[PDB]
Amino acid sequence: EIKELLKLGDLPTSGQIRLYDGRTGEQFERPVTVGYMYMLKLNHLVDDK
DNA sequence: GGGTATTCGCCGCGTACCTCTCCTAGCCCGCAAGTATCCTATTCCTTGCAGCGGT
Repeated sequence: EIKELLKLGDLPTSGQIRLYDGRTGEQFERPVTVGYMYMLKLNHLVDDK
């Protein structure tokens, strides 16, 4: 069902797309994985240490 | 006495850092505050003794 939902949108079903480096501007081979992840900022700051 | 087994009691169990809270109990005696009470006046009445005109 993840594959089906992905294909509902026009995204590549494999889950991995092809990026481009920022500095050089040339392509990464080996298509990489990109998505959306939920992240939290834990209560261990640097300025309290 | 003596070689042995069984029990008793002491010794020991990682490093560094960050955050928070809490730290004696009970009696006693001076003492401030607040209060109910006691003495202090005024107005009426009916006595008891000293002056006092009068003769």
